[PDB]
Amino acid sequence: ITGRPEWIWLALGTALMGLGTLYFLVKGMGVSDPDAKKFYAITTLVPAIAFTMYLSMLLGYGLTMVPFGGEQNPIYWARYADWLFTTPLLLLDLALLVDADQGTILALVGADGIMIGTGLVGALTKVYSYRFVWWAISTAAMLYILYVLFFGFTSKAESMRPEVASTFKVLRNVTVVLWSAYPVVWLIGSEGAGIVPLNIETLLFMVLDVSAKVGFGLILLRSRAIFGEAE
Amino acid sequence: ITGRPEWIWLALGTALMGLGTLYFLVKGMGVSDPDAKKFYAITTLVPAIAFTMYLSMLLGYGLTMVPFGGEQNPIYWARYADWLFTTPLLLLDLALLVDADQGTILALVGADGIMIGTGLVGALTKVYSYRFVWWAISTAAMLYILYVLFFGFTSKAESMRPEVASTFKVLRNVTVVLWSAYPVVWLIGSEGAGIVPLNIETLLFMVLDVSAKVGFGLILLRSRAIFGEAE
Amino acid sequence: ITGRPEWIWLALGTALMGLGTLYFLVKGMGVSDPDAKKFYAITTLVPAIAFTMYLSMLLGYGLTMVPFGGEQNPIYWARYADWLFTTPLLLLDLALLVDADQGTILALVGADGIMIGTGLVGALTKVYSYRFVWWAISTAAMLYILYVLFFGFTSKAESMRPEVASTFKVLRNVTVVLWSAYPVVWLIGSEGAGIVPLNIETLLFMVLDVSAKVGFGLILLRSRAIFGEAE
Ligand SMILES: CC(C)CCC[C@@H](C)CCC[C@@H](C)CCC[C@@H](C)CCOC[C@@H](CO)OCC[C@H](C)CCC[C@H](C)CCC[C@H](C)CCCC(C)C
Ligand SMILES: CC(C)CCC[C@@H](C)CCC[C@@H](C)CCC[C@@H](C)CCOC[C@@H](CO)OCC[C@H](C)CCC[C@H](C)CCC[C@H](C)CCCC(C)C
Ligand SMILES: CC(C)CCC[C@@H](C)CCC[C@@H](C)CCC[C@@H](C)CCOC[C@@H](CO)OCC[C@H](C)CCC[C@H](C)CCC[C@H](C)CCCC(C)C
Ligand SMILES: *C/C=C(C)/C=C/C=C(C)/C=C/C1=C(C)CCCC1(C)C
Ligand SMILES: *C/C=C(C)/C=C/C=C(C)/C=C/C1=C(C)CCCC1(C)C
Ligand SMILES: *C/C=C(C)/C=C/C=C(C)/C=C/C1=C(C)CCCC1(C)C
Ligand SMILES: CCCCCCCCCCCCCCC
Ligand SMILES: CCCCCCCCCCCCCCC
Ligand SMILES: CCCCCCCCCCCCCCC
Ligand SMILES: CCCCCCCCCCCCCCC
Ligand SMILES: CCCCCCCCCCCCCCC
Ligand SMILES: CCCCCCCCCCCCCCC
Ligand SMILES: CCCCCCCCCCCCCC
Ligand SMILES: CCCCCCCCCCCCCC
Ligand SMILES: CCCCCCCCCCCCC
Ligand SMILES: CCCCCCCCCCCCC
Ligand SMILES: CCCCCCCCCCCCC
Ligand SMILES: CCCCCCCCCCC
Ligand SMILES: CCCCCCCCCCC
Ligand SMILES: CCCCCCCCCCC
Ligand SMILES: CCCCCCCCCC
Ligand SMILES: CCCCCCCCCC
Ligand SMILES: CCCCCCCCCC
Ligand SMILES: CCCCCCCCC
Ligand SMILES: CCCCCCCCC
Ligand SMILES: CCCCCCCCC
Ligand SMILES: CCCCCCCC
Ligand SMILES: CCCCCCCC
Ligand SMILES: CCCCCCCC
Ligand SMILES: CCCCCCCC
Ligand SMILES: CCCCCCCC
Ligand SMILES: CCCCCCCC
Ligand SMILES: CCCCCCCC
Repeated sequence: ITGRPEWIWLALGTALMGLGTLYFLVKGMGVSDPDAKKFYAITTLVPAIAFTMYLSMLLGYGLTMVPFGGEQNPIYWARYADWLFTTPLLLLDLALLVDADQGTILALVGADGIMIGTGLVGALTKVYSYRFVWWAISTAAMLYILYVLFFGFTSKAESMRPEVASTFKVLRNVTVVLWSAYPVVWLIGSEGAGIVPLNIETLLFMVLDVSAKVGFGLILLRSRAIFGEAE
Repeated sequence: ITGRPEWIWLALGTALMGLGTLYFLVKGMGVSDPDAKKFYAITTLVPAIAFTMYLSMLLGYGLTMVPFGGEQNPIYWARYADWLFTTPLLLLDLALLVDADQGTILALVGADGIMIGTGLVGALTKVYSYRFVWWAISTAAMLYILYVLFFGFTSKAESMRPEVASTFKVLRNVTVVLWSAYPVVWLIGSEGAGIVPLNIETLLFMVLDVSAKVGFGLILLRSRAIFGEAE
Repeated sequence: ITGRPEWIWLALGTALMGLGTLYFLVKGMGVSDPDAKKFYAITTLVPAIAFTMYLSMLLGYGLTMVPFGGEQNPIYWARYADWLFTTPLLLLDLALLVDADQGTILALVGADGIMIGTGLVGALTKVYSYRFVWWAISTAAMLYILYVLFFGFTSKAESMRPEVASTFKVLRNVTVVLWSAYPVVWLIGSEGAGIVPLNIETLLFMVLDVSAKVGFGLILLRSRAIFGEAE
């Protein structure tokens, strides 16, 4: 484990995702509202999945070597197995908050799968220049997601209860800022141009992951928007 | 790229799926009917997924070598990753058109997963004679799907609006004819008996894919069956 | 095939899953109740999936070698591909029986995915002591599932029709007893401590699989709880 300088950030990430999972699990014990139960189930699964994948990276299972640039490059593939399941769950939290229609939910989840799937292909591609073709396709899929979150959901939240509109607006802004950083870290990190070393890259993804999952969840599950209007 | 004679058909397929995706995306911009939005989302995702997998084959990522018959045989595995997601989406288009019940939808999607999954196992199997055992199981799963589309959905469409009944009947006939060709191309192509060479096999799958996805989508999204009855 | 002593139990399992699939398929022909169709579709898919994965193990495709303990250990990875899809389908049978809320269904299916996913990682892990870390995480996920089936569903079934309450109680008890045996067989078998040899381990999993899928299905599909109350 300790033979890799980035191990400290993988261990911290593992701990923070595990602690986040347990807090949400305990906090959700005393909840019977069927609407609130939906948000607790979605939001608790997110850091639980991330916990297992951070642990796999810490123990060395989620790491492979990819030859490109005449070098064997360490690629943590477990990140994409994490994101494949956690990013659509996070979008479902937002879509259920605004009572989005089914067709829009399917478009979001499908574009998200394309985003993560093409990012994985780009991470494992051995022809250096082709890695950035996949990065560009994946980034186009992300821009579609961000467009929908702004010019489809925002207008839908305003016609909703005030507390669900204000909570959505906050979580929307958090998501757009944090998610946009991921393609940048990829491009300048060891998967892309190799400007930033792997140990610093790992620290950046850990800060982003914890903020986008645990921080996101703390804002959502403390809001009254997750409960139905009741007397 | 150009070192493979089949590259021209992979490049054409990539272009036609990309163009198809963009047309459906633009055409769906001016749509607010929640029913129509469902069909546009399903139908636009189909060629978008196929685009990415054709590109992976063009660039050489979606290709592996499988030893059988005393030879290293080029097997494009990316086809099955495509079909795993696009064939159930196409069946969902048909099932939603006739307002199929949930139990029937689950049976269709499950049989479809078995069809594609066993076809993938057959494509990667190293014992030559066993490849055709998997082909037979996969073909049995397809025949179940075709039976349901005829002796379960057809009777349901007649009790529906006339425009949804006539549109379903057309898309049903297109699907049964085109899908039935796939097991035949597999059997006589490089995955099976090896009668037809890979470059011709690739041309045939490209014609079938574009027809079953883009051609299918053009018929559906030009129909009024996708809109609810409104004044 | 016959070069492996466990082949006899893989062949028996294949036959019993295939026969089970055909019986459920025939029995479900004469069913039009939309509620009953749901249970028949879920319950017939379970042994059909298991059939294909037992066949892959029989023919040698679903087997790999994992080095640990200074030895190349035969690991049947196809079991986890089976369980990944069949265990959530079995939980869906139970959840639909008691009309569970959506949030609870998602929590069950998500915990089940974590259970199977971490068990697969543990089966393929090359550092011997780490294999049991994954076993423990997977077992914690199972205990969560069992808790929900007892202290969330049981109370919900009592407020239901008497026949659905008594049928659920029976299937609940069958599930908790049979599922609990799996982590024990893993721990003492070739994936874990290696006390029980592989051929005996394979026999035990076959008895458990057939009972948990075909036996489970025979109890459910003979009950009147799967039909709506009708005159
Ligand atoms: C509606 C939305 C959900 C739609 C989703 C969008 C999606 C279509 C976007 C594209 C996804 C696609 C790129 C997934 C590729 C997975 C692949 C990286 C797995 C590893 O295989 C890659 C190479 C080794 O580098 O295999 C070496 C050769 C091996 C012999 C490969 C044989 C196994 C194949 C991988 C079998 C295909 C399985 C499916 C891809 C499983 C789904 C994985 C997940 C990442 C989507
Ligand atoms: C309700 C419906 C959706 C049900 C679906 C029906 C489905 C059950 C039908 C059978 C599907 C099954 C054959 C999928 C097999 C995937 C497999 C080809 C992936 C590549 O692995 C094959 C060998 C190399 O040749 O791995 C070499 C050895 C490696 C060490 C393998 C270890 C990884 C395992 C593959 C882990 C299992 C992952 C799941 C199979 C992922 C789903 C893939 C998709 C193709 C279903
Ligand atoms: C809501 C719920 C459904 C959530 C589900 C819970 C889930 C997150 C729990 C953890 C699942 C995770 C451990 C799955 C790992 C699959 C992995 C074993 C496949 C084989 O790859 C392992 C190594 C060889 O040993 O690959 C060698 C290196 C290769 C180069 C690997 C590159 C391919 C990657 C495997 C791509 C990721 C694909 C996804 C993991 C596909 C889903 C598989 C299924 C088992 C979940
Ligand atoms: C909890 C994890 C989250 C919210 C991860 C989000 C990840 C992304 C938005 C990743 C995007 C990428 C691109 C847009 C292209 C480059 C490759 C990716 C996958 C890093
Ligand atoms: C857009 C792609 C489509 C509609 C693909 C359809 C593919 C099939 C219907 C494939 C069927 C197969 C068999 C029936 C057995 C032989 C292997 C397959 C997977 C080619
Ligand atoms: C039809 C198959 C069924 C119902 C299989 C159930 C399997 C389990 C409940 C497996 C549980 C495991 C653990 C709890 C940890 C050890 C590894 C597993 C996956 C065997
Ligand atoms: C979206 C965030 C990207 C900003 C990356 C900042 C990295 C600064 C760290 C110093 C770079 C290390 C280079 C010298 C080793
Ligand atoms: C009462 C609110 C705080 C509860 C404690 C939460 C502990 C989980 C770890 C959170 C750290 C990361 C927060 C986002 C920066
Ligand atoms: C379902 C369509 C299958 C028909 C295949 C027709 C192939 C004819 C092309 C000529 C065969 C090439 C053999 C000589 C190289
Ligand atoms: C107005 C209808 C035609 C629009 C142009 C569609 C261009 C997408 C490519 C379609 C070619 C394949 C059609 C099926 C044979
Ligand atoms: C949950 C069931 C686990 C019980 C396992 C009993 C196995 C007894 C078979 C004899 C053990 C073989 C050891 C000598 C070869
Ligand atoms: C009339 C009920 C029996 C029908 C025959 C079922 C045959 C399928 C194989 C069942 C054997 C396994 C039963 C569970 C132990
Ligand atoms: C194995 C991959 C299957 C999933 C394909 C994605 C489409 C799923 C459609 C689900 C239809 C709704 C069923 C109720
Ligand atoms: C990782 C594979 C999980 C999918 C298994 C297929 C069954 C899914 C059941 C979904 C139940 C409906 C939830 C609302
Ligand atoms: C185009 C939709 C408007 C909202 C999206 C904001 C774009 C942020 C740019 C992200 C940069 C990634 C490289
Ligand atoms: C048996 C259901 C009737 C409709 C299915 C038509 C069968 C077409 C044969 C396809 C040939 C594939 C080898
Ligand atoms: C803790 C929830 C109560 C019901 C679960 C029964 C636990 C059975 C123990 C299984 C042993 C697996 C190692
Ligand atoms: C080795 C660098 C080659 C540059 C390729 C950049 C491709 C980016 C595509 C974005 C449209
Ligand atoms: C090398 C050819 C061996 C023939 C096997 C055919 C199997 C087909 C099974 C269809 C029932
Ligand atoms: C080689 C045996 C090492 C023992 C590790 C046991 C780990 C079990 C963790 C359960 C909390
Ligand atoms: C609940 C605390 C979980 C912390 C265990 C993971 C941290 C790795 C320490 C080496
Ligand atoms: C929108 C046009 C997309 C065409 C790019 C793919 C074709 C491959 C050319 C080499
Ligand atoms: C319907 C009977 C299915 C039996 C075939 C599988 C058994 C393997 C025999 C070698
Ligand atoms: C993106 C930063 C999240 C901050 C988490 C703190 C929330 C406390 C209510
Ligand atoms: C299967 C052939 C499809 C033909 C596509 C043309 C549709 C234009 C309305
Ligand atoms: C767990 C044992 C199941 C027994 C199956 C027999 C059911 C006949 C109704
Ligand atoms: C009005 C809410 C502002 C939230 C933005 C937070 C950016 C990290
Ligand atoms: C909408 C604000 C985008 C912020 C992008 C930050 C990328 C590091
Ligand atoms: C009555 C519609 C006929 C459609 C069949 C088209 C076959 C390619
Ligand atoms: C229902 C007509 C089937 C046509 C099969 C064509 C196979 C090449
Ligand atoms: C295995 C075939 C079953 C025969 C019919 C059983 C009575 C519905
Ligand atoms: C009251 C029903 C008892 C069922 C338990 C069966 C254990 C195999
Ligand atoms: C609730 C009874 C548990 C039985 C466990 C059996 C494990 C072999």
